[PDB]
Amino acid sequence: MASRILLNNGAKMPILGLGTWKSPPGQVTEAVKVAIDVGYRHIDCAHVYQNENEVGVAIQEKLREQVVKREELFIVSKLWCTYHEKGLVKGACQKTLSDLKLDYLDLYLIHWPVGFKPGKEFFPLDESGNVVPSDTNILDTWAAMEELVDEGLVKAIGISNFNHLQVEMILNKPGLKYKPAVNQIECHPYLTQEKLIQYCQSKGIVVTAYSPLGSPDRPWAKPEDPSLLEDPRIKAIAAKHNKTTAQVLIRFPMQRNLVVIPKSVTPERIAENFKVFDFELSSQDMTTLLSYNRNWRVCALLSCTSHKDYPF
Ligand SMILES: NC(=O)c1ccc[n+]([C@@H]2O[C@H](COP(=O)([O-])OP(=O)(O)OC[C@H]3O[C@@H](n4cnc5c(N)ncnc54)[C@H](OP(=O)(O)O)[C@@H]3O)[C@@H](O)[C@H]2O)c1
Ligand SMILES: O=C(O)COc1cc(F)ccc1C(=S)NCc1ccc(Br)cc1F
Repeated sequence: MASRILLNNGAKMPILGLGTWKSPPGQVTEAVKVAIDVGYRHIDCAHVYQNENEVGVAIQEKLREQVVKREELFIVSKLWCTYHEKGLVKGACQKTLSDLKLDYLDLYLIHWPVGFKPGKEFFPLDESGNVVPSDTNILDTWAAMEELVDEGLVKAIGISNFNHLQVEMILNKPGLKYKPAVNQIECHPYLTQEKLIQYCQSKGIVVTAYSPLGSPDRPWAKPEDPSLLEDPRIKAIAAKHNKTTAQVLIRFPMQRNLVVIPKSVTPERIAENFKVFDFELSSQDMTTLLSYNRNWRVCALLSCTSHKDYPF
């Protein structure tokens, strides 16, 4: 299949991108250079990942080398929770643009549907360990996102980790100017997301699947947790197709009309992970992978669960 999906802003988005959460700053410049050299045209970034400067060094060097043109890249970043205030959104976006060495983003996402108290700390806590909210709601934050489109800073805006009702809230916003182009959510065989995906796709919102390999490097991993990459049932599908388990896990969301953003800093795996456009999972394979759903989430956070807009 086709390498790009059409968004509701009229632009095309590469269905495979490189994730950068947890990519060490001393390794991510080379990772992104290698990715672009082996064909990646989409990089998923975020201010909270603390490595955008180093991602940007790689992007800028590949543009300077003329390995790629800017118009051929699709660079995504995300507005962190401590910048859900009207007066802070532009500067947050501009800091990300500065760090990435860009004059526009292809897509800018509200990272989570929760706002936190502004300040230096990414997770401001009260003395009992609860996150300190902002009173700013998702609709006012969305209006601020829309302004970025109208100022030329970003080509598309979207959302991430929004539940059904939250997506609906944006779609139903009085005076809505731009619909979200994308909802980026966790999705893999243990968290298949059929309901939310159906909803978003029915509204013309493209879904991006994060943690498609189950995030084995997530900092809170525990022994006992399920492991996609080690699941013998998934290994068996991979062996049948003469592919790796990771390759199956990447191809799976692609065949659901999703965008997918596996992370690696390992050159061989970066290349591996891109070699997914030359085989097809059967419908039976797809349904079998869907059957592994256990509603198991990589990405949840106890400190934020009492926020009014916590999504899960
Ligand atoms: N919007 C959000 O809230 C949100 C949340 C989570 C993630 N994301 C985005 O989604 C991206 C992907 O999710 P993720 O980083 O959580 O995890 P992931 O992509 O599911 O898994 C990354 C892990 O898998 C390993 N790996 C990669 N390719 C492999 C292969 N071929 N064989 C074996 N192991 C392989 C990586 O190791 P090495 O790097 O050592 O090779 C790393 O430990 C993130 O980096 C971020 O860009 C967004
Ligand atoms: O968030 C990412 O992209 C990847 O994850 C992270 C990446 C970072 F650089 C720092 C924290 C996170 C955490 S802890 N994320 C989970 C999380 C954050 C906020 C809220 Br509301 C709920 C929640 F579940």
